[PDB]
Amino acid sequence: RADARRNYDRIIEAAAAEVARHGADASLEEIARRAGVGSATLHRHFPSRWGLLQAVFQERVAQLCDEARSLAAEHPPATALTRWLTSLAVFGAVTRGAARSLLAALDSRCEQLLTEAGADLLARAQEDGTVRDDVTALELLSLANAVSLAAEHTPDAAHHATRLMGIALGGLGAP
Amino acid sequence: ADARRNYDRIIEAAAAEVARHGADASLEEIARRAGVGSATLHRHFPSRWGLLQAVFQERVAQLCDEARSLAAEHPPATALTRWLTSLAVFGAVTRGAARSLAALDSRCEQLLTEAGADLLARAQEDGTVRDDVTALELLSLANAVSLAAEHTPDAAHHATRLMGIALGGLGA
Repeated sequence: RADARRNYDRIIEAAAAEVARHGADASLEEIARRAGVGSATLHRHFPSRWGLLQAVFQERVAQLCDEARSLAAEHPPATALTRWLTSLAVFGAVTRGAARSLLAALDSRCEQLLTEAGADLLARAQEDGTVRDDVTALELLSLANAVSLAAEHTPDAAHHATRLMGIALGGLGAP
Repeated sequence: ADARRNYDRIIEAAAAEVARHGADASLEEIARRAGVGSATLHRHFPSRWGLLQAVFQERVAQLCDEARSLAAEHPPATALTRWLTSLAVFGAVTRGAARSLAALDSRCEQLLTEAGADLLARAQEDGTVRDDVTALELLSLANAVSLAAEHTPDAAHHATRLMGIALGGLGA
């Protein structure tokens, strides 16, 4: 039971890092190699590619929600919000490419958790008057999601999403 | 050629209909507005898919023309934002309708890029828009908004609103 779970966690950790770092070019051989498991041990914990990607999604969403709390503790509210929304767009951009090559969408609990995290960050930044009070959490989440969709088929998906979020969140106005 | 006039009238009518109705666009309304019969329309355009592609061409031409009228009628930053809003709406409604029956061709994508680059360069030159952004980035941002708004009710409104937020940014 210890060896099994130690192996579960190592696989999910390796899978999430591989997706994050390689996107559409994510490699299952590399995941198995980096977790130090064999094909049969991998297939035992995750009989389907669906199952493994869903578990990667759940793990990354848990991390993103933790990241929102870390960012809020460590940076002014507007900075926490922009950094977090940028992370979210990058996650969507590289994770879609991975999901497309390896097979794809977030489940309802994951969308709910991200929505809560984003709403909490936006509210804190609007409350201290550093972020415009006329936008909604749904709107900003839709923008991050849309940027993910726009970036996922690009050769440099993480950089592309970063670029677009830089514009969407900073605006066009000359500094 | 009288037939070429008909072709032109069909395409202009088809473009306007999809723009206002997307997936619910009416062939009968297109033919009527074009002043041609059901059979004529069908002869020029065998498939709905083939008509949609010609619609994309026509709207791209119109968008390039729009870049000029905007630049003449509004300060460079305003011309840029309005044009990018138009592009987002086009993607949300018209390109989005292609799902009911896909994407712009490469020549058309490049034409839009060139028109965007021109508006961007003028707004950078007059110091009202940040010097570090590119036409590719802004067209990609328009694409993102189009993906966010397509297949939703009130798509044109939602595209307009999201593009507006994105170009304004979070500040103040």
